[PDB]
Amino acid sequence: ITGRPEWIWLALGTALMGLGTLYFLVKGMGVSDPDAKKFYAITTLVPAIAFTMYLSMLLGYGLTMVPFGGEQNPIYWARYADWLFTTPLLLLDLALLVDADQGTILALVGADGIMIGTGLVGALTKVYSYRFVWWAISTAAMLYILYVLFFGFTSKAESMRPEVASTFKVLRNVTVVLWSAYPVVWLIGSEGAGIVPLNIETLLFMVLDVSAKVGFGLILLRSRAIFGEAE
Amino acid sequence: ITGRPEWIWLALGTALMGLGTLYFLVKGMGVSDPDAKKFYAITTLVPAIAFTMYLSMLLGYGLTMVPFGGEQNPIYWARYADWLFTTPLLLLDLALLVDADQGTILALVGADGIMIGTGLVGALTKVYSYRFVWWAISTAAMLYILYVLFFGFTSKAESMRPEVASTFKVLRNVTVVLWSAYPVVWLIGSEGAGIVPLNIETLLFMVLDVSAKVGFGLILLRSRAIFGEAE
Amino acid sequence: ITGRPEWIWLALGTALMGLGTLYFLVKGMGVSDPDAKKFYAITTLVPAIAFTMYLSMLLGYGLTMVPFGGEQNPIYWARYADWLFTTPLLLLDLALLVDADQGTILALVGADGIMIGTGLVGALTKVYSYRFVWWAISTAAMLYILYVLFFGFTSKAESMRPEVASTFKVLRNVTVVLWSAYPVVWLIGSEGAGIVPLNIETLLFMVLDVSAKVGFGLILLRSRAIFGEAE
Ligand SMILES: CC(C)CCC[C@@H](C)CCC[C@@H](C)CCC[C@@H](C)CCOC[C@@H](CO)OCC[C@H](C)CCC[C@H](C)CCC[C@H](C)CCCC(C)C
Ligand SMILES: CC(C)CCC[C@@H](C)CCC[C@@H](C)CCC[C@@H](C)CCOC[C@@H](CO)OCC[C@H](C)CCC[C@H](C)CCC[C@H](C)CCCC(C)C
Ligand SMILES: CC(C)CCC[C@@H](C)CCC[C@@H](C)CCC[C@@H](C)CCOC[C@@H](CO)OCC[C@H](C)CCC[C@H](C)CCC[C@H](C)CCCC(C)C
Ligand SMILES: *C/C=C(C)/C=C/C=C(C)/C=C/C1=C(C)CCCC1(C)C
Ligand SMILES: *C/C=C(C)/C=C/C=C(C)/C=C/C1=C(C)CCCC1(C)C
Ligand SMILES: *C/C=C(C)/C=C/C=C(C)/C=C/C1=C(C)CCCC1(C)C
Ligand SMILES: CCCCCCCCCCCCCCC
Ligand SMILES: CCCCCCCCCCCCCCC
Ligand SMILES: CCCCCCCCCCCCCCC
Ligand SMILES: CCCCCCCCCCCCCCC
Ligand SMILES: CCCCCCCCCCCCCCC
Ligand SMILES: CCCCCCCCCCCCCCC
Ligand SMILES: CCCCCCCCCCCCCC
Ligand SMILES: CCCCCCCCCCCCCC
Ligand SMILES: CCCCCCCCCCCCC
Ligand SMILES: CCCCCCCCCCCCC
Ligand SMILES: CCCCCCCCCCCCC
Ligand SMILES: CCCCCCCCCCC
Ligand SMILES: CCCCCCCCCCC
Ligand SMILES: CCCCCCCCCCC
Ligand SMILES: CCCCCCCCCC
Ligand SMILES: CCCCCCCCCC
Ligand SMILES: CCCCCCCCCC
Ligand SMILES: CCCCCCCCC
Ligand SMILES: CCCCCCCCC
Ligand SMILES: CCCCCCCCC
Ligand SMILES: CCCCCCCC
Ligand SMILES: CCCCCCCC
Ligand SMILES: CCCCCCCC
Ligand SMILES: CCCCCCCC
Ligand SMILES: CCCCCCCC
Ligand SMILES: CCCCCCCC
Ligand SMILES: CCCCCCCC
Repeated sequence: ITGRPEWIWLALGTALMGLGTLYFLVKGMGVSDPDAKKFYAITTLVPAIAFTMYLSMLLGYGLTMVPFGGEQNPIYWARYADWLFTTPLLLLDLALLVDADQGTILALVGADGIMIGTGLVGALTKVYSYRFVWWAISTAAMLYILYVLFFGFTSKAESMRPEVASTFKVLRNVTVVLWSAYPVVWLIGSEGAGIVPLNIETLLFMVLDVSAKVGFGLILLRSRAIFGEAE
Repeated sequence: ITGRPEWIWLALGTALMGLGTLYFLVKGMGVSDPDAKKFYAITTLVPAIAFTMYLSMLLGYGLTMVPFGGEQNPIYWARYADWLFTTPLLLLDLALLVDADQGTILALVGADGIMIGTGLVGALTKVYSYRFVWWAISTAAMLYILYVLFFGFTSKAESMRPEVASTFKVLRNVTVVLWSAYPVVWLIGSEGAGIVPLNIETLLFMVLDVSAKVGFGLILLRSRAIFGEAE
Repeated sequence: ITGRPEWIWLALGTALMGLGTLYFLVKGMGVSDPDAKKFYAITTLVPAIAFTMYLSMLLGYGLTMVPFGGEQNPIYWARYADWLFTTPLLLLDLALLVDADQGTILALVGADGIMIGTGLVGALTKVYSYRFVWWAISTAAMLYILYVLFFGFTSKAESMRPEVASTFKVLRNVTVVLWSAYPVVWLIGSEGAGIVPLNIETLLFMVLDVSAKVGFGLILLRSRAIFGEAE
């Protein structure tokens, strides 16, 4: 484990995702509202999945070597197995908050799968220049997601209860800022141009992951928007 | 790229799926009917997924070598990753058109997963004679799907609006004819008996894919069956 | 095939899953109740999936070698591909029986995915002591599932029709007893401590699989709880 300088950030990430999972699990014990139960189930699964994948990276299972640039490059593939399941769950939290229609939910989840799937292909591609073709396709899929979150959901939240509109607006802004950083870290990190070393890259993804999952969840599950209007 | 004679058909397929995706995306911009939005989302995702997998084959990522018959045989595995997601989406288009019940939808999607999954196992199997055992199981799963589309959905469409009944009947006939060709191309192509060479096999799958996805989508999204009855 | 002593139990399992699939398929022909169709579709898919994965193990495709303990250990990875899809389908049978809320269904299916996913990682892990870390995480996920089936569903079934309450109680008890045996067989078998040899381990999993899928299905599909109350 300790033979890799980035191990400290993988261990911290593992701990923070595990602690986040347990807090949400305990906090959700005393909840019977069927609407609130939906948000607790979605939001608790997110850091639980991330916990297992951070642990796999810490123990060395989620790491492979990819030859490109005449070098064997360490690629943590477990990140994409994490994101494949956690990013659509996070979008479902937002879509259920605004009572989005089914067709829009399917478009979001499908574009998200394309985003993560093409990012994985780009991470494992051995022809250096082709890695950035996949990065560009994946980034186009992300821009579609961000467009929908702004010019489809925002207008839908305003016609909703005030507390669900204000909570959505906050979580929307958090998501757009944090998610946009991921393609940048990829491009300048060891998967892309190799400007930033792997140990610093790992620290950046850990800060982003914890903020986008645990921080996101703390804002959502403390809001009254997750409960139905009741007397 | 150009070192493979089949590259021209992979490049054409990539272009036609990309163009198809963009047309459906633009055409769906001016749509607010929640029913129509469902069909546009399903139908636009189909060629978008196929685009990415054709590109992976063009660039050489979606290709592996499988030893059988005393030879290293080029097997494009990316086809099955495509079909795993696009064939159930196409069946969902048909099932939603006739307002199929949930139990029937689950049976269709499950049989479809078995069809594609066993076809993938057959494509990667190293014992030559066993490849055709998997082909037979996969073909049995397809025949179940075709039976349901005829002796379960057809009777349901007649009790529906006339425009949804006539549109379903057309898309049903297109699907049964085109899908039935796939097991035949597999059997006589490089995955099976090896009668037809890979470059011709690739041309045939490209014609079938574009027809079953883009051609299918053009018929559906030009129909009024996708809109609810409104004044 | 016959070069492996466990082949006899893989062949028996294949036959019993295939026969089970055909019986459920025939029995479900004469069913039009939309509620009953749901249970028949879920319950017939379970042994059909298991059939294909037992066949892959029989023919040698679903087997790999994992080095640990200074030895190349035969690991049947196809079991986890089976369980990944069949265990959530079995939980869906139970959840639909008691009309569970959506949030609870998602929590069950998500915990089940974590259970199977971490068990697969543990089966393929090359550092011997780490294999049991994954076993423990997977077992914690199972205990969560069992808790929900007892202290969330049981109370919900009592407020239901008497026949659905008594049928659920029976299937609940069958599930908790049979599922609990799996982590024990893993721990003492070739994936874990290696006390029980592989051929005996394979026999035990076959008895458990057939009972948990075909036996489970025979109890459910003979009950009147799967039909709506009708005159
Ligand atoms: C509606 C939305 C959900 C739609 C989703 C969008 C999606 C279509 C976007 C594209 C996804 C696609 C790129 C997934 C590729 C997975 C692949 C990286 C797995 C590893 O295989 C890659 C190479 C080794 O580098 O295999 C070496 C050769 C091996 C012999 C490969 C044989 C196994 C194949 C991988 C079998 C295909 C399985 C499916 C891809 C499983 C789904 C994985 C997940 C990442 C989507
Ligand atoms: C309700 C419906 C959706 C049900 C679906 C029906 C489905 C059950 C039908 C059978 C599907 C099954 C054959 C999928 C097999 C995937 C497999 C080809 C992936 C590549 O692995 C094959 C060998 C190399 O040749 O791995 C070499 C050895 C490696 C060490 C393998 C270890 C990884 C395992 C593959 C882990 C299992 C992952 C799941 C199979 C992922 C789903 C893939 C998709 C193709 C279903
Ligand atoms: C809501 C719920 C459904 C959530 C589900 C819970 C889930 C997150 C729990 C953890 C699942 C995770 C451990 C799955 C790992 C699959 C992995 C074993 C496949 C084989 O790859 C392992 C190594 C060889 O040993 O690959 C060698 C290196 C290769 C180069 C690997 C590159 C391919 C990657 C495997 C791509 C990721 C694909 C996804 C993991 C596909 C889903 C598989 C299924 C088992 C979940
Ligand atoms: C909890 C994890 C989250 C919210 C991860 C989000 C990840 C992304 C938005 C990743 C995007 C990428 C691109 C847009 C292209 C480059 C490759 C990716 C996958 C890093
Ligand atoms: C857009 C792609 C489509 C509609 C693909 C359809 C593919 C099939 C219907 C494939 C069927 C197969 C068999 C029936 C057995 C032989 C292997 C397959 C997977 C080619
Ligand atoms: C039809 C198959 C069924 C119902 C299989 C159930 C399997 C389990 C409940 C497996 C549980 C495991 C653990 C709890 C940890 C050890 C590894 C597993 C996956 C065997
Ligand atoms: C979206 C965030 C990207 C900003 C990356 C900042 C990295 C600064 C760290 C110093 C770079 C290390 C280079 C010298 C080793
Ligand atoms: C009462 C609110 C705080 C509860 C404690 C939460 C502990 C989980 C770890 C959170 C750290 C990361 C927060 C986002 C920066
Ligand atoms: C379902 C369509 C299958 C028909 C295949 C027709 C192939 C004819 C092309 C000529 C065969 C090439 C053999 C000589 C190289
Ligand atoms: C107005 C209808 C035609 C629009 C142009 C569609 C261009 C997408 C490519 C379609 C070619 C394949 C059609 C099926 C044979
Ligand atoms: C949950 C069931 C686990 C019980 C396992 C009993 C196995 C007894 C078979 C004899 C053990 C073989 C050891 C000598 C070869
Ligand atoms: C009339 C009920 C029996 C029908 C025959 C079922 C045959 C399928 C194989 C069942 C054997 C396994 C039963 C569970 C132990
Ligand atoms: C194995 C991959 C299957 C999933 C394909 C994605 C489409 C799923 C459609 C689900 C239809 C709704 C069923 C109720
Ligand atoms: C990782 C594979 C999980 C999918 C298994 C297929 C069954 C899914 C059941 C979904 C139940 C409906 C939830 C609302
Ligand atoms: C185009 C939709 C408007 C909202 C999206 C904001 C774009 C942020 C740019 C992200 C940069 C990634 C490289
Ligand atoms: C048996 C259901 C009737 C409709 C299915 C038509 C069968 C077409 C044969 C396809 C040939 C594939 C080898
Ligand atoms: C803790 C929830 C109560 C019901 C679960 C029964 C636990 C059975 C123990 C299984 C042993 C697996 C190692
Ligand atoms: C080795 C660098 C080659 C540059 C390729 C950049 C491709 C980016 C595509 C974005 C449209
Ligand atoms: C090398 C050819 C061996 C023939 C096997 C055919 C199997 C087909 C099974 C269809 C029932
Ligand atoms: C080689 C045996 C090492 C023992 C590790 C046991 C780990 C079990 C963790 C359960 C909390
Ligand atoms: C609940 C605390 C979980 C912390 C265990 C993971 C941290 C790795 C320490 C080496
Ligand atoms: C929108 C046009 C997309 C065409 C790019 C793919 C074709 C491959 C050319 C080499
Ligand atoms: C319907 C009977 C299915 C039996 C075939 C599988 C058994 C393997 C025999 C070698
Ligand atoms: C993106 C930063 C999240 C901050 C988490 C703190 C929330 C406390 C209510
Ligand atoms: C299967 C052939 C499809 C033909 C596509 C043309 C549709 C234009 C309305
Ligand atoms: C767990 C044992 C199941 C027994 C199956 C027999 C059911 C006949 C109704
Ligand atoms: C009005 C809410 C502002 C939230 C933005 C937070 C950016 C990290
Ligand atoms: C909408 C604000 C985008 C912020 C992008 C930050 C990328 C590091
Ligand atoms: C009555 C519609 C006929 C459609 C069949 C088209 C076959 C390619
Ligand atoms: C229902 C007509 C089937 C046509 C099969 C064509 C196979 C090449
Ligand atoms: C295995 C075939 C079953 C025969 C019919 C059983 C009575 C519905
Ligand atoms: C009251 C029903 C008892 C069922 C338990 C069966 C254990 C195999
Ligand atoms: C609730 C009874 C548990 C039985 C466990 C059996 C494990 C072999």
